Amino acid sequence: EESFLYFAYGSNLLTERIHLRNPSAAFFCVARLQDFKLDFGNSQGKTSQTWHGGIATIFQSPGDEVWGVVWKMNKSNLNSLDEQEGVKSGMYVVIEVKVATQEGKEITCRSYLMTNYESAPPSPQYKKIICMGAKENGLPLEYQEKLKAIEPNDYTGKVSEEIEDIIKK
Repeated sequence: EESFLYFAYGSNLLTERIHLRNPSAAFFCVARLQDFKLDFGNSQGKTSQTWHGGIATIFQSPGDEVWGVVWKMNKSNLNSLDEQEGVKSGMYVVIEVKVATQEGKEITCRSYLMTNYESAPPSPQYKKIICMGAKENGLPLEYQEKLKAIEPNDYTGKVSEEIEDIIKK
C-alpha cells in the first residue's frame, strides 16, 4: 500500500546491481511470466554506452516463458525507477504484468519493456551480471541454462568501474 512490486528479468536480477541505485529494494520472490520471450536489443537503434551491447526486453509469445525476481520497493522510489529505465527518452515503456511463484501464487508487478528496438546480442559483461543474478536468487536451473546459452557480442573493452568490480568478485 505504501510499497510496490517490481519484476526484473535483466541486470536487476543481481542484488548488488539493483542496490547501486535502489539500495532499499527487498527481494520478494522468484516468479515466472508466462507467454513472454526474452530478447536483447538496441532501443531506437542506439547501442547502450553503459553495456556496449543489446539490453534486455520481453515481448508476448505463446509457449515461451521469462523467469525473474520480484523486488519490493517504496512507492516513493517509483519516479526514480522510471528514470533508470529511460521511460522519458522512449527506451522502455512501463508495463503491468501478472507473474506466478513456484507455488502457483499470482502477483501483479510493475515492469518495463522496449517498444521500438533492433535485436542485438548482449555484451559478455551484461550477460555475466544477468547469469550471476539468476544463480544468486535461485531462478530455476533450466532457465539458468537458457541464460548461460545466450550468444553475446564480442565487446572486450572497458565497462564501468562499479560493473567490473561486481564481476571480479
